[PDB]
Amino acid sequence: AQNPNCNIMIFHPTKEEFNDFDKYIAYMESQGAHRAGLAKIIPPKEWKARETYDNISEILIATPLQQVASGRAGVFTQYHKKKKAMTVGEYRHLANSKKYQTPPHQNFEDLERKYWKNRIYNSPIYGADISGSLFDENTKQWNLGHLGTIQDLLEKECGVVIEGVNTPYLYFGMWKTTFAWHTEDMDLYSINYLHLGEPKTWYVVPPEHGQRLERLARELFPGSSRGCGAFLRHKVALISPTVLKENGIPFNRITQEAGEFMVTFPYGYHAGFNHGFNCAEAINFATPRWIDYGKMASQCSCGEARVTFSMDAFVRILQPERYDLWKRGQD
Ligand SMILES: O=C(O)CNC(=O)C(=O)O
Ligand SMILES: [Mg+2]
Ligand code: NI
Ligand SMILES: [Zn+2]
Repeated sequence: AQNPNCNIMIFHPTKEEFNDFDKYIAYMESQGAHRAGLAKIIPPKEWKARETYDNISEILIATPLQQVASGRAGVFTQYHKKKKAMTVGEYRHLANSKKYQTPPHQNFEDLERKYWKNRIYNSPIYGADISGSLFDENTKQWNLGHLGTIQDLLEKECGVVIEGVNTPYLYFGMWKTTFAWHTEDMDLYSINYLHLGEPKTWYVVPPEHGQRLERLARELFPGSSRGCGAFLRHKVALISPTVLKENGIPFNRITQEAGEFMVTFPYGYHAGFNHGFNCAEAINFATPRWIDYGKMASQCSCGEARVTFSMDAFVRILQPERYDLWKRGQD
């Protein structure tokens, strides 16, 4: 078995190898990359997502989210308070303010320490889940707005034709902005490109060990656990590396820098934080190996996680028994 310790792998494709996305994902899996739950892909030196970022300040963040934490430093939840709309220009200025900017630090490790020590005492503002793309339409390789769609993958593999579309989303982050422990909707893959700015640190649990994370989370958030049989779908719970180590949960960490792609694999729990002002683009995708994960994916039926028009059809076809009670939570 390749990569038996489930280490995060880093790949450096040539421009020639960067021409066939599906084939490269299959290559990475042949090398055991999926066992980690997360892989880094450094694009060929000749590749660019776009010519410049010089005119992005006019993008609107219609509902910036203030991430308010409750709990203790290593075990907390966050809630998103909606704020008034602001432009990317306005948001960047806020990120750079004395109140919100990245603190002095020695290196990524000192900054990680400061994050876990201090996150709960601040409420950073996140411009998340903004439909759009920053790839130039002439970028032909690894353009997240030109990928084959999940609906077309299900059609090719299973023969069924369903409604729905699949488009990317932009994320504008600042120091301490946080993504809680989650897998993707329907345990899909995701791909994330860090277009610009300061890094993003990721933590990931190997898919083969995901249930160990779930069991810990039920112990650490016991009322959440009673309210919903899949509450990590709410994307509110954080657990520090220290806590994971104290409880024997296998995990890995890696820092993504501007210009790099990350891939999350089916049922790879992941969480992380941003080091400073940045802009990422991400989208979910499928391969044939995903289909069995989609059939087995947990769902939130308490009604909190409340998910997309396109996810309806996935549940309908892959989880017909659930269909019924799941759409009761979504209607
Ligand atoms: O970048 C973020 O805030 C969160 N992204 C993801 O969880 C992803 O790409 O799967
Ligand atoms: Mg603009
Ligand atoms: Ni994700
Ligand atoms: Zn729920």
